Amino acid sequence: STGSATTTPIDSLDDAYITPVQIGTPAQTLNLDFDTGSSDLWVFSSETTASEVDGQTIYTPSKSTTAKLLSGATWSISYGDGSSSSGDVYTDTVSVGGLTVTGQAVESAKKVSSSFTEDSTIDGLLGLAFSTLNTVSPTQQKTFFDNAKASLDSPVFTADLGYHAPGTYNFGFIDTTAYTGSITYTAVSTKQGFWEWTSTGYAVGSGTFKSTSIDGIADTGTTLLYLPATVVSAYWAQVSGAKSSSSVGGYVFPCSATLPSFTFGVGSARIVIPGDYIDFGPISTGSSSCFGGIQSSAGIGINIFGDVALKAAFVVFNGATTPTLGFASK
Ligand SMILES: COc1ccc([C@H]2SCC(=O)N2C2CC2)cc1
Repeated sequence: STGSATTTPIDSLDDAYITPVQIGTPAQTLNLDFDTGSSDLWVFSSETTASEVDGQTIYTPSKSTTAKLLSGATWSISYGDGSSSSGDVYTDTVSVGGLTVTGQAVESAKKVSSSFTEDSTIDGLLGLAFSTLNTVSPTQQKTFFDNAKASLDSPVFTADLGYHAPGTYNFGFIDTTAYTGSITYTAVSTKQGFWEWTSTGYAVGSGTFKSTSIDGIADTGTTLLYLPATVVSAYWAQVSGAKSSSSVGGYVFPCSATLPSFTFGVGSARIVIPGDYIDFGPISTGSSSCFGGIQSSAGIGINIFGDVALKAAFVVFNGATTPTLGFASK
């Protein structure tokens, strides 16, 4: 089997991407944030504290003839940005772009943090990291991908995120029309539960490539590109007036600037992030100080190839017995 679904930016900055997901019978369609940096599929629901729901579409398990309470199971997750959610668990039928999994754990939120409430466009998350990170207790549950894998034509999914435009998540096949040149594959460590890999270096603008190993995660659920302080300083030094602002929480730059591109290495191959992709707009409405899309990972504990990086590429998440990651230009 295969599946193919369009993923759409939630706003004009590409802060996140939503993908429609069918849950239950009859289908209840929710727009979920596909997150290769976590492993829980959780939704706003009829069980979510009412004051914490503000415009989201909810899953109502009592209206699904295929929903079953997973007795005794609870979940609770905290994300890198400090957001969180928790609740109980059902199994139900879940379909993405025509690919159906029966008996998928659907984690129903009883509580969500304010950042989730405040984002009306995201109805939940669909985790695509390794199932070892799944938070359901006392019986850990599998991701949608992990459940689908054996049925797929090939044990892969691909992320093709757009810049200010829709893109695609495919399951079970590689669309050879969706990228240019070849796909370069690179090793993955699953030891931390992530799609963790090592970039071979970087360049800023038209500058020379610096060969240096940068260990990080491919994370569709993180907006920005978080890299070591040395790398980030080298980037922003090429932008007149850019500075790190402790009050704002990262590098800012004059909105009048033209940003240079940023290149990262994948083996001997190179992915070029256009300068425009690095602009996250005014720090507050009407400001001429703009927020940068490349920020320091110091204090996170890991480098994160988030959407800023991934949307410059066609990315293969190869879930073969030994997982790997592939990157192509597009
Ligand atoms: C301090 O200035 C900004 C701070 C943050 C952003 C973007 S990056 C990911 C994100 O969730 N953002 C908020 C607009 C929702 C943009 C500007």
